[PDB]
Parts: sequence; C-alpha cells; structure tokens
Amino acid sequence: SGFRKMAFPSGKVEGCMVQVTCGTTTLNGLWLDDVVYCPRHVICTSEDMLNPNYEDLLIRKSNHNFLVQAGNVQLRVIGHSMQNCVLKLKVDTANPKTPKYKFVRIQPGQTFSVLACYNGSPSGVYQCAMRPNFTIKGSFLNGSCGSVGFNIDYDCVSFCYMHHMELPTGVHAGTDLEGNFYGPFVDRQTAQAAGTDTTITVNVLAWLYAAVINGDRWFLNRFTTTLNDFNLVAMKYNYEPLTQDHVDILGPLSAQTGIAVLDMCASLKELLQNGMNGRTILGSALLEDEFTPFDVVRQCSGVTF
Amino acid sequence: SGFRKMAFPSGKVEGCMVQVTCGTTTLNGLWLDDVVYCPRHVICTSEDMLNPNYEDLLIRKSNHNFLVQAGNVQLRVIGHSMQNCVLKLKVDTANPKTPKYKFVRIQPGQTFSVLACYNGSPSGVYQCAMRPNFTIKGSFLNGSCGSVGFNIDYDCVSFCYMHHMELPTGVHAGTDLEGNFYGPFVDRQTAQAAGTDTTITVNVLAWLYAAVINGDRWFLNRFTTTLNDFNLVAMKYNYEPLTQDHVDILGPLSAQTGIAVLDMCASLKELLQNGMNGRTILGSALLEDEFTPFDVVRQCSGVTF
Ligand SMILES: CSc1ccc(N(Cc2cc(Cl)cs2)C(=O)Cc2cncc3ccccc23)cc1
Ligand SMILES: CSc1ccc(N(Cc2cc(Cl)cs2)C(=O)Cc2cncc3ccccc23)cc1
Repeated sequence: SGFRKMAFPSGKVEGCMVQVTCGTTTLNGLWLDDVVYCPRHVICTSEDMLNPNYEDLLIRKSNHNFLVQAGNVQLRVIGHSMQNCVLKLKVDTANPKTPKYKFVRIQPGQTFSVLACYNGSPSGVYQCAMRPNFTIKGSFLNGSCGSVGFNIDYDCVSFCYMHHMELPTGVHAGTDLEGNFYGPFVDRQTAQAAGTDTTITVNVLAWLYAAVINGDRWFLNRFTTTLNDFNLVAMKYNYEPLTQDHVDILGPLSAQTGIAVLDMCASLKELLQNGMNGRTILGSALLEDEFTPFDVVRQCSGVTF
Repeated sequence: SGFRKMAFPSGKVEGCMVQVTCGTTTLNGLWLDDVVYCPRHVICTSEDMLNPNYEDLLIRKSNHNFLVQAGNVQLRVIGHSMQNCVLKLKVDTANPKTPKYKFVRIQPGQTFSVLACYNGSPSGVYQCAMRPNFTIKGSFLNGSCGSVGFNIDYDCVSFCYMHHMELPTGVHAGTDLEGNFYGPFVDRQTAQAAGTDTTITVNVLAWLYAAVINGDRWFLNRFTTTLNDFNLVAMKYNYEPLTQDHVDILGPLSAQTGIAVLDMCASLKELLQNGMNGRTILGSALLEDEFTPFDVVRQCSGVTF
C-alpha cells in the first residue's frame, strides 16, 4: 500500500541523452538511431531569440558548427534538417543503447516522466501532467532545454515532450518530438503567458479511487448524480468537463473498489461545495489532478517494465 | 525555475535488479559483483514468519534451492551467508553492469530514491525520507521486498535501504545493505507499530528557502527568534528539535537568499500558527519535510550524474 508521485525508471532514456553545442549555446539532445533531436533555438544567441529567422540562421551553418558529445565520445554531424521547432542532426554513429521507442503527442491531463538534464547529463526524474493550458509545472534551470518527457509501455519508450521554455509565471512549455508546440507558444523571446488553467476532473476522480484503495473513504456519500448535473456544478469550480469516455476510462477503478463512477462524482461534487473541513486525502490538503486513471491502476497493481 | 520531488536517475540501479525464488517465495535481489543481496525472509513461508529461526531455516537449504533470474539468464548460486537480516547469495558470474557503489546507513531526515521492483523488474522510482520514527512513507505491494533505496554522488551509487515490510498503518520498514533494521523493527510477523512520527524541521526550513529561491516570500515576517524559543514552539506542533548542526547545514541556503536561519525559523513559527490561509508554497497546502538542505541546493543549482 501507499501512494507516491512515481516516475518511470529512467535507464532507457539516460542512454539517449547527449550535449549539443552551436557557438556559445549548449543544451541537451536525444540520440536515437543515427539522429540527435534538440530544440532548433540551439542555433540562436540570446540576441537572436528576440526575433529569429530560423531558416536564415540555419542556412548559414554547416555540419561542423554542431558539436555533439554523447558523454566522453564526440559524435560527428553528417547532416541537419529542421522539423517544426526541433533540429535533427544526422550523426556518423547509431546509438547502440537506442531503446524500442515511438514519438507520441499526448492530450491535456496525460502524465509523463521528465529526465531533467544539463550538458547531456541527467540531474533527476519527476512526474508531470500536461495541464489543460498546455503548460507543465516542471523543475528546469537554464541549460535544461532538450530534456525529454516519456512514458514506458512494456519495453517501448513513448517520447512525448521536449523542453524549450519557461514562461514568466515559472511554468514550462515545449514540443512533441516532431517539434510541434503544446499550446499557443512560439520559440521567440516575446511577451507570452500561460492561459487560465483548469483542474483535470478525470484525474481527481482517479486519485479519489487511489485514496479508497489505500483505505481513506471519509469523503464517500450515499448520493448519486447524472454526468450532466455533475458537470454543471464542477464547471463553476474551473473543473474540465467529464465526458462519457472519462467515465469509461474509470471503469477498471470503479470495478476494483465497488464505487460507481457517478457515485464518486457525487462525492467530488460534495467536496467542491463543502471543502475538506480540515481533513486530508492521501496526505494532501488539496484535490490532486496529476494522476491519470492508468497511473493509479499501474501503481496500485504493480505492473513492471 | 520550479521545484519538484525529484528522484535520482535509476539506470545504474536498474542494471542490478534480479528475481530471487526460494520454494514458493519470490522477491527482488541486488546483484553487485558476484553477490546477490536480498531479505533473509526469502527462506520463509507465510507460516514461518511468526517466529522464524533463520540460522535453522538457512542450514537446511542447498545452493540449488535458490533460483536467481537476471531477466532471461539463470545465475547459478555457488554459496550463501547471512549478515543480520540480509541473505548474500554468491553466484558464478559477476554483474557486468555493476556500478561504482558503497553501502551507507542514513540518519532520520535523510532522503533517498526507491526503485520499486516486482519479479526483479522495476515498476517506478520515487523520493523518500527516513522518517524520525525510522519508517518510510513508500508505495510497495507484496513482491516489492528487496527493492532498494539509494543516493547518487557523481557515478557512485550509495545503497542505504532494502525493503522488508509494511506496518499496519501502511508505512514501510527495512534495513541498510548490511541487513541492520532502521528502527526497532524485526523480520517476524509479530504485532509491531510505527512510533509517533514527527516533522523533519531542518527539511521544512530547507523547503522554505527553496520557495524563496523560486521567487515566493509571502510567508516571511519582520521577526526573529532564539533557537531555544523556536524549539519550545515547534515541539508543540510535533516538530523535531532544530540543533546548531541543523542551523550550520542551512548556512549555504541562508547566505544565497540573505535570510538568517533564525529569521526563517520565525517565518516557520508564524506558518504553524496561521496556516496558509488558502495560499500554497511550491504548489503544496502543507509544510513539506522530505527535502534536505542538500536536495534544495542540488535541484536549485542543477547538479548532474
Ligand atoms: C538560445 S538562448 C536562449 C535563451 C532563453 C531561452 N528561454 C527563453 C525562450 C525560449 C523560447 Cl522557446 C522562447 S523565449 C527559455 O525559456 C529557456 C529556459 C528553459 N527552461 C528553464 C529556464 C530557466 C531560466 C532561464 C531560461 C530557461 C531559450 C534559449
Ligand atoms: C516470506 S512471505 C512474506 C509475507 C509477508 C511479508 N510481510 C510481513 C512481514 C515482513 C516482515 Cl520483515 C516481518 S512480517 C510484508 O510486509 C511484505 C510486504 C512488504 N511491503 C509491502 C507489502 C504490502 C502488502 C503486503 C505485504 C507487503 C513478508 C514475507
């Protein structure tokens, strides 16, 4: 028993991290097969970031302007292209530690592990959710750019995030591994802001199910609700709409605990209206929304990799 | 910027995890050089667990009663000894993935990473503190026994914890890698209980310094305190005493932020008196006590491995 914010073991991804330097700019790259993926802003100075023309900045660069260090080994760049906001450096050596992997674009509410790196070296691993406003609440200092987010399914690494930017509120923005930004952000140093965030309703319900599995049930009640009546209340508290697809996704947790999804919704409705009344759930005074239904089943049933 | 509960990258430890079976009992072992370390209760049935004599249970076993699996490879056991509550299985082949490592015993308040494993396969990694009552608030199902806790300094893995047991409150107990229990716990299914836990005061102070470094000072005040007046107040909230050694350990964070340790203590005193009044500190509605002063500097300055 017990419930922790739990990252995927980072070993398969640690074997893929490299350092990329272009002029005075150093950041992290992801080395898979014979390609290194990094943020295209590696080709910018701080001055260039104000109004960069990436096409123009890139065409002035040759293969040998890009220094890739795997750890102690210099990789030779033999080619480069831009895909959206990521630079692809073709290198002379395929990564022997290349795991089974795909590139996936995740939806808001989905969680992943971040391996925070500096100079191609990992400093640590933590769990993040893609917020409904397409930001993540990460821990990233300057030099963390090119750090990646991922899930592991059996032996297959699903890379979903590459780190590009910190917004003024101290939250973080980046791309999928095809270089498409999550959220309405651009890789220029211009005024940009996180939108008003909302609570990931399906995740709060998953976490209430986690609480029940772990022996906390004070918040359960004898009431039920329609999906529609639930959403009419939850919307007022800046909670994301709960869909029938969310309800279906919560099926396994509902079956395991014997609490119907709409009954857990009735519990959450009451919690939003009344607060906790000085009580806590799984050691939190707040309703936690950064655990998916899958995160709860995976942790509460011990699935391995 | 940002501050997250961050685990060490788990790769070096993932390479050391194996499955150990003795009869009907399967758990996790740590394979370093040509020895596999596991909880000595691998040689027990559930029936044996009330009052086992491990010397007597062990002498009745041959090398070939121990099945050690490193993924798909059967390791041959060519010897065994017991050191306190750990079994050391000598095997025919040294682990080629053996990292630079040592065995360390940590103090209460010190943090480490846990790689939760089942059947010798890692399921995930999270950050834990050795509680003042010598338990950890982990996430462990049956089969997690032999999962290890560790710190990384550069390339050197310091193994500090092996998982043995869940107590009735759903908290966890185990040993150092020399098989000496943290706390008064014994590897028998006898009635045992976590003692009254306390808050790790020096860690809460480190985390308030983390909040300041990350741009939040709403909780500061104009006041100071004597160490002794601080301890007289904090004790009433079930906080561990703050020692002069704790004050010294906080020196670097105090110098970085320009906030005197005793001034931060005055802030904590007020936070205990007032609560948050619907605010948060680094995204928490509670005072976090599972970051050491070292954890804060490491994360806020971007140390790599
Ligand atoms: C090549 S030069 C360069 C200079 C600054 C940054 N920026 C600003 C911007 C990035 C984007 Cl994309 C648009 S503006 C960052 O946001 C980078 C950073 C990331 N994560 C954490 C950060 C923490 C502190 C400072 C910068 C951080 C990027 C590259
Ligand atoms: C050989 S058979 C065997 C059967 C049960 C357990 N126990 C009970 C005890 C351990 C100790 Cl040491 C003394 S009693 C555990 O606590 C094992 C477990 C661990 N961590 C999390 C657990 C969660 C649920 C159930 C058991 C868990 C040990 C060996």
